[PDB]
Amino acid sequence: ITGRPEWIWLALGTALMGLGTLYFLVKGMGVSDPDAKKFYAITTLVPAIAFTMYLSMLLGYGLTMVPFGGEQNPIYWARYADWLFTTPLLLLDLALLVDADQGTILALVGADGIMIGTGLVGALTKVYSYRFVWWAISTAAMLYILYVLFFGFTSKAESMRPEVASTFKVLRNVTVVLWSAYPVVWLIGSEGAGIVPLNIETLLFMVLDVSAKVGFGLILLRSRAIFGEAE
Amino acid sequence: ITGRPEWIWLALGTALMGLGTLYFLVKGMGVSDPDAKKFYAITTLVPAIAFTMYLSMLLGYGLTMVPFGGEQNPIYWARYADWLFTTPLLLLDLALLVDADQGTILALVGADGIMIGTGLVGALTKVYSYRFVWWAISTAAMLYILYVLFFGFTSKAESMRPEVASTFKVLRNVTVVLWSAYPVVWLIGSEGAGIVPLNIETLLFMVLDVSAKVGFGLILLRSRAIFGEAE
Amino acid sequence: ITGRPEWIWLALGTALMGLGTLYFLVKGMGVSDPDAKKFYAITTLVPAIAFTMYLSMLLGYGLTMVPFGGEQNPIYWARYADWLFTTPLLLLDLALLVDADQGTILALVGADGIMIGTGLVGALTKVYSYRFVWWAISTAAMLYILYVLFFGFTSKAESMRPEVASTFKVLRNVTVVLWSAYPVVWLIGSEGAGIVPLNIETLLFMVLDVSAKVGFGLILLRSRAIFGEAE
Ligand SMILES: CC(C)CCC[C@@H](C)CCC[C@@H](C)CCC[C@@H](C)CCOC[C@@H](CO)OCC[C@H](C)CCC[C@H](C)CCC[C@H](C)CCCC(C)C
Ligand SMILES: CC(C)CCC[C@@H](C)CCC[C@@H](C)CCC[C@@H](C)CCOC[C@@H](CO)OCC[C@H](C)CCC[C@H](C)CCC[C@H](C)CCCC(C)C
Ligand SMILES: CC(C)CCC[C@@H](C)CCC[C@@H](C)CCC[C@@H](C)CCOC[C@@H](CO)OCC[C@H](C)CCC[C@H](C)CCC[C@H](C)CCCC(C)C
Ligand SMILES: *C/C=C(C)/C=C/C=C(C)/C=C/C1=C(C)CCCC1(C)C
Ligand SMILES: *C/C=C(C)/C=C/C=C(C)/C=C/C1=C(C)CCCC1(C)C
Ligand SMILES: *C/C=C(C)/C=C/C=C(C)/C=C/C1=C(C)CCCC1(C)C
Ligand SMILES: CCCCCCCCCCCCCCC
Ligand SMILES: CCCCCCCCCCCCCCC
Ligand SMILES: CCCCCCCCCCCCCCC
Ligand SMILES: CCCCCCCCCCCCCCC
Ligand SMILES: CCCCCCCCCCCCCCC
Ligand SMILES: CCCCCCCCCCCCCCC
Ligand SMILES: CCCCCCCCCCCCCC
Ligand SMILES: CCCCCCCCCCCCCC
Ligand SMILES: CCCCCCCCCCCCC
Ligand SMILES: CCCCCCCCCCCCC
Ligand SMILES: CCCCCCCCCCCCC
Ligand SMILES: CCCCCCCCCCC
Ligand SMILES: CCCCCCCCCCC
Ligand SMILES: CCCCCCCCCCC
Ligand SMILES: CCCCCCCCCC
Ligand SMILES: CCCCCCCCCC
Ligand SMILES: CCCCCCCCCC
Ligand SMILES: CCCCCCCCC
Ligand SMILES: CCCCCCCCC
Ligand SMILES: CCCCCCCCC
Ligand SMILES: CCCCCCCC
Ligand SMILES: CCCCCCCC
Ligand SMILES: CCCCCCCC
Ligand SMILES: CCCCCCCC
Ligand SMILES: CCCCCCCC
Ligand SMILES: CCCCCCCC
Ligand SMILES: CCCCCCCC
Repeated sequence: ITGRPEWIWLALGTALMGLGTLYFLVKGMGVSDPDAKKFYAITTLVPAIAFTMYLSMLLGYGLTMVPFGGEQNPIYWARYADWLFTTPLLLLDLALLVDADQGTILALVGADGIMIGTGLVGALTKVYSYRFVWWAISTAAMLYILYVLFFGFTSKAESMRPEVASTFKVLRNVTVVLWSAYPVVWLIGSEGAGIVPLNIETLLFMVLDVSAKVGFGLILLRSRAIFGEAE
Repeated sequence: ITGRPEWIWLALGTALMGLGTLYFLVKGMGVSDPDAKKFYAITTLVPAIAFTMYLSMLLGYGLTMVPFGGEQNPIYWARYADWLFTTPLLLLDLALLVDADQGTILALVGADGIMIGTGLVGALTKVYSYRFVWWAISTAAMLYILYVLFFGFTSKAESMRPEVASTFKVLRNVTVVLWSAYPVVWLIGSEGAGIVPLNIETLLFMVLDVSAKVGFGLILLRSRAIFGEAE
Repeated sequence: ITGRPEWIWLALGTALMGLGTLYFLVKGMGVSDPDAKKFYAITTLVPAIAFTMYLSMLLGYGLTMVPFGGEQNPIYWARYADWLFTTPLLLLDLALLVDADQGTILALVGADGIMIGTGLVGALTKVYSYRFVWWAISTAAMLYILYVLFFGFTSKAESMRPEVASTFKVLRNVTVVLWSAYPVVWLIGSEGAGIVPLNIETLLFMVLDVSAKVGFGLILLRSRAIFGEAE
């Protein structure tokens, strides 16, 4: 484990995702509202999945070597197995908050799968220049997601209860800022141009992951928007 | 790229799926009917997924070598990753058109997963004679799907609006004819008996894919069956 | 095939899953109740999936070698591909029986995915002591599932029709007893401590699989709880 300088950030990430999972699990014990139960189930699964994948990276299972640039490059593939399941769950939290229609939910989840799937292909591609073709396709899929979150959901939240509109607006802004950083870290990190070393890259993804999952969840599950209007 | 004679058909397929995706995306911009939005989302995702997998084959990522018959045989595995997601989406288009019940939808999607999954196992199997055992199981799963589309959905469409009944009947006939060709191309192509060479096999799958996805989508999204009855 | 002593139990399992699939398929022909169709579709898919994965193990495709303990250990990875899809389908049978809320269904299916996913990682892990870390995480996920089936569903079934309450109680008890045996067989078998040899381990999993899928299905599909109350 300790033979890799980035191990400290993988261990911290593992701990923070595990602690986040347990807090949400305990906090959700005393909840019977069927609407609130939906948000607790979605939001608790997110850091639980991330916990297992951070642990796999810490123990060395989620790491492979990819030859490109005449070098064997360490690629943590477990990140994409994490994101494949956690990013659509996070979008479902937002879509259920605004009572989005089914067709829009399917478009979001499908574009998200394309985003993560093409990012994985780009991470494992051995022809250096082709890695950035996949990065560009994946980034186009992300821009579609961000467009929908702004010019489809925002207008839908305003016609909703005030507390669900204000909570959505906050979580929307958090998501757009944090998610946009991921393609940048990829491009300048060891998967892309190799400007930033792997140990610093790992620290950046850990800060982003914890903020986008645990921080996101703390804002959502403390809001009254997750409960139905009741007397 | 150009070192493979089949590259021209992979490049054409990539272009036609990309163009198809963009047309459906633009055409769906001016749509607010929640029913129509469902069909546009399903139908636009189909060629978008196929685009990415054709590109992976063009660039050489979606290709592996499988030893059988005393030879290293080029097997494009990316086809099955495509079909795993696009064939159930196409069946969902048909099932939603006739307002199929949930139990029937689950049976269709499950049989479809078995069809594609066993076809993938057959494509990667190293014992030559066993490849055709998997082909037979996969073909049995397809025949179940075709039976349901005829002796379960057809009777349901007649009790529906006339425009949804006539549109379903057309898309049903297109699907049964085109899908039935796939097991035949597999059997006589490089995955099976090896009668037809890979470059011709690739041309045939490209014609079938574009027809079953883009051609299918053009018929559906030009129909009024996708809109609810409104004044 | 016959070069492996466990082949006899893989062949028996294949036959019993295939026969089970055909019986459920025939029995479900004469069913039009939309509620009953749901249970028949879920319950017939379970042994059909298991059939294909037992066949892959029989023919040698679903087997790999994992080095640990200074030895190349035969690991049947196809079991986890089976369980990944069949265990959530079995939980869906139970959840639909008691009309569970959506949030609870998602929590069950998500915990089940974590259970199977971490068990697969543990089966393929090359550092011997780490294999049991994954076993423990997977077992914690199972205990969560069992808790929900007892202290969330049981109370919900009592407020239901008497026949659905008594049928659920029976299937609940069958599930908790049979599922609990799996982590024990893993721990003492070739994936874990290696006390029980592989051929005996394979026999035990076959008895458990057939009972948990075909036996489970025979109890459910003979009950009147799967039909709506009708005159
Ligand atoms: C509606 C939305 C959900 C739609 C989703 C969008 C999606 C279509 C976007 C594209 C996804 C696609 C790129 C997934 C590729 C997975 C692949 C990286 C797995 C590893 O295989 C890659 C190479 C080794 O580098 O295999 C070496 C050769 C091996 C012999 C490969 C044989 C196994 C194949 C991988 C079998 C295909 C399985 C499916 C891809 C499983 C789904 C994985 C997940 C990442 C989507
Ligand atoms: C309700 C419906 C959706 C049900 C679906 C029906 C489905 C059950 C039908 C059978 C599907 C099954 C054959 C999928 C097999 C995937 C497999 C080809 C992936 C590549 O692995 C094959 C060998 C190399 O040749 O791995 C070499 C050895 C490696 C060490 C393998 C270890 C990884 C395992 C593959 C882990 C299992 C992952 C799941 C199979 C992922 C789903 C893939 C998709 C193709 C279903
Ligand atoms: C809501 C719920 C459904 C959530 C589900 C819970 C889930 C997150 C729990 C953890 C699942 C995770 C451990 C799955 C790992 C699959 C992995 C074993 C496949 C084989 O790859 C392992 C190594 C060889 O040993 O690959 C060698 C290196 C290769 C180069 C690997 C590159 C391919 C990657 C495997 C791509 C990721 C694909 C996804 C993991 C596909 C889903 C598989 C299924 C088992 C979940
Ligand atoms: C909890 C994890 C989250 C919210 C991860 C989000 C990840 C992304 C938005 C990743 C995007 C990428 C691109 C847009 C292209 C480059 C490759 C990716 C996958 C890093
Ligand atoms: C857009 C792609 C489509 C509609 C693909 C359809 C593919 C099939 C219907 C494939 C069927 C197969 C068999 C029936 C057995 C032989 C292997 C397959 C997977 C080619
Ligand atoms: C039809 C198959 C069924 C119902 C299989 C159930 C399997 C389990 C409940 C497996 C549980 C495991 C653990 C709890 C940890 C050890 C590894 C597993 C996956 C065997
Ligand atoms: C979206 C965030 C990207 C900003 C990356 C900042 C990295 C600064 C760290 C110093 C770079 C290390 C280079 C010298 C080793
Ligand atoms: C009462 C609110 C705080 C509860 C404690 C939460 C502990 C989980 C770890 C959170 C750290 C990361 C927060 C986002 C920066
Ligand atoms: C379902 C369509 C299958 C028909 C295949 C027709 C192939 C004819 C092309 C000529 C065969 C090439 C053999 C000589 C190289
Ligand atoms: C107005 C209808 C035609 C629009 C142009 C569609 C261009 C997408 C490519 C379609 C070619 C394949 C059609 C099926 C044979
Ligand atoms: C949950 C069931 C686990 C019980 C396992 C009993 C196995 C007894 C078979 C004899 C053990 C073989 C050891 C000598 C070869
Ligand atoms: C009339 C009920 C029996 C029908 C025959 C079922 C045959 C399928 C194989 C069942 C054997 C396994 C039963 C569970 C132990
Ligand atoms: C194995 C991959 C299957 C999933 C394909 C994605 C489409 C799923 C459609 C689900 C239809 C709704 C069923 C109720
Ligand atoms: C990782 C594979 C999980 C999918 C298994 C297929 C069954 C899914 C059941 C979904 C139940 C409906 C939830 C609302
Ligand atoms: C185009 C939709 C408007 C909202 C999206 C904001 C774009 C942020 C740019 C992200 C940069 C990634 C490289
Ligand atoms: C048996 C259901 C009737 C409709 C299915 C038509 C069968 C077409 C044969 C396809 C040939 C594939 C080898
Ligand atoms: C803790 C929830 C109560 C019901 C679960 C029964 C636990 C059975 C123990 C299984 C042993 C697996 C190692
Ligand atoms: C080795 C660098 C080659 C540059 C390729 C950049 C491709 C980016 C595509 C974005 C449209
Ligand atoms: C090398 C050819 C061996 C023939 C096997 C055919 C199997 C087909 C099974 C269809 C029932
Ligand atoms: C080689 C045996 C090492 C023992 C590790 C046991 C780990 C079990 C963790 C359960 C909390
Ligand atoms: C609940 C605390 C979980 C912390 C265990 C993971 C941290 C790795 C320490 C080496
Ligand atoms: C929108 C046009 C997309 C065409 C790019 C793919 C074709 C491959 C050319 C080499
Ligand atoms: C319907 C009977 C299915 C039996 C075939 C599988 C058994 C393997 C025999 C070698
Ligand atoms: C993106 C930063 C999240 C901050 C988490 C703190 C929330 C406390 C209510
Ligand atoms: C299967 C052939 C499809 C033909 C596509 C043309 C549709 C234009 C309305
Ligand atoms: C767990 C044992 C199941 C027994 C199956 C027999 C059911 C006949 C109704
Ligand atoms: C009005 C809410 C502002 C939230 C933005 C937070 C950016 C990290
Ligand atoms: C909408 C604000 C985008 C912020 C992008 C930050 C990328 C590091
Ligand atoms: C009555 C519609 C006929 C459609 C069949 C088209 C076959 C390619
Ligand atoms: C229902 C007509 C089937 C046509 C099969 C064509 C196979 C090449
Ligand atoms: C295995 C075939 C079953 C025969 C019919 C059983 C009575 C519905
Ligand atoms: C009251 C029903 C008892 C069922 C338990 C069966 C254990 C195999
Ligand atoms: C609730 C009874 C548990 C039985 C466990 C059996 C494990 C072999």
